[PDB]
Amino acid sequence: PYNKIVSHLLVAEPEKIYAMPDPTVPDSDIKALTTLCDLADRELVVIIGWAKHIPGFSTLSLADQMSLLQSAWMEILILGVVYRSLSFEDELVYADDYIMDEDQSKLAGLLDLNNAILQLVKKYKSMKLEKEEFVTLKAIALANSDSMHIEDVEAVQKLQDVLHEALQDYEAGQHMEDPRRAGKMLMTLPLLRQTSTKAVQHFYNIKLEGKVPMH
Amino acid sequence: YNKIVSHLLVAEPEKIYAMPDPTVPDSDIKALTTLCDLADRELVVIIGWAKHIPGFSTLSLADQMSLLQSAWMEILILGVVYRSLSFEDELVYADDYIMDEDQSKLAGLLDLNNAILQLVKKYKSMKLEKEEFVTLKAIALANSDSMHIEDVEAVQKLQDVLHEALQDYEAGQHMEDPRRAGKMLMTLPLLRQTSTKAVQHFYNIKLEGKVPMHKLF
Ligand SMILES: CC/C(=C(/CC)c1ccc(O)cc1)c1ccc(O)cc1
Ligand SMILES: CC/C(=C(/CC)c1ccc(O)cc1)c1ccc(O)cc1
Repeated sequence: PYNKIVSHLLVAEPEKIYAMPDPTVPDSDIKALTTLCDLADRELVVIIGWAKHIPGFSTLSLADQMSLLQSAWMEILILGVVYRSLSFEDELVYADDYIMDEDQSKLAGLLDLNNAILQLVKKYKSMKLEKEEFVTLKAIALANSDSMHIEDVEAVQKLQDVLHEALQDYEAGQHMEDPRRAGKMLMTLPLLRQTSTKAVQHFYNIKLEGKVPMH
Repeated sequence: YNKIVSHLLVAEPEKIYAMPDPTVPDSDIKALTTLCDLADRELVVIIGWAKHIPGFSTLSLADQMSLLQSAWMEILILGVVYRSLSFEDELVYADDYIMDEDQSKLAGLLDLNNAILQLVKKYKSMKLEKEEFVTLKAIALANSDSMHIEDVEAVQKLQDVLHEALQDYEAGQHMEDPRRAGKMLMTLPLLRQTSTKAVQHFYNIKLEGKVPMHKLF
């Protein structure tokens, strides 16, 4: 018997989402990037519904809800990719039907970024990150996104406390062998934030270059 | 009482002053020039401070420089933040160089300084103590995530030694909040984010050659 928040978060996990790359269209960076952006777009739609399932989130004002999502969507997407890539080696599982190896990365111009994301994967691998910890870290990442536009700081901190508490309690009961596992999990957040920032900046140097824009 | 924390306390370098020059009329170039020179001198002191962190100088000199290379700005920023806790909407880069909103606009540092203040705000609300400050500073260095680390295991060991010290300190001094250590650790992402913005601003200024950069250049 362990944490109810954690079990609930496991139950609230979105069903698999597919990239669905178009076979008819020949491989090319514009293709890969176009595919990754459509996938992300569809995942973002899902993240909004998913967020309603987070204990303590729906009680925030709509403005604060949007501010948190706006600041943490990339961290949430990246964590997902990372968790799906744990049983793999030097490959990123953006989706079951879209797994990127080194060559597919070079061919898309995502070598640097994908290598940075692989660094997150590596750290979580060594720790043997569990699905329970993964879902709790996603919610924590959302609550701890540090938006400068928050209207109700106290309420946001309460969301953080509730999820932080769930993690600490889960670790206390399932990993008594390492009394600092909760802390180690929290210490992975800086790299997540850092990697998300590099991804966002990348998504701009291309949306910008007229890569696959209109935006 | 905690040994690691006590040691970090006495290992604190003493104050470094900015020493702004009056023969020079205030401008943006003056502010940037001043801040860069201040950072340069703080960096010399930081390198020596790191050698006193338990298990640090014992790492390969490569790993040693790797952690510093990835964490120097976070360490600089945490200092400014800590020194600014007692103030309001002001940044104490040094006792003789306190920047308010007006000065930030003049140096073209309004957005960066506002971001740094966001960090001050969080720590002010938590009532960050000196003991927690020095410990987080050491943790920021050890948890800097350099992509060049040779001995990962040893670096993780260093993180664990500092983390245990923080966890132990919070258990004794703050049994009132059984989650204080975790909350301290949760401020690290904002520290990384703000430092990244600082570094980006810094290298853009260099790229633009906006500041008369010596140093052998
Ligand atoms: C790194 C690819 C990516 C994105 C986000 C749309 C991207 C696309 C193009 C770029 O130039 C940079 C990042 C992404 C897609 C789905 C996820 O679950 C997580 C990340
Ligand atoms: C944010 C100003 C700054 C720097 C350090 C070089 C700076 C200067 C000019 C820039 O364009 C960007 C950053 C700094 C100085 C002392 C500290 O303890 C911490 C940070």
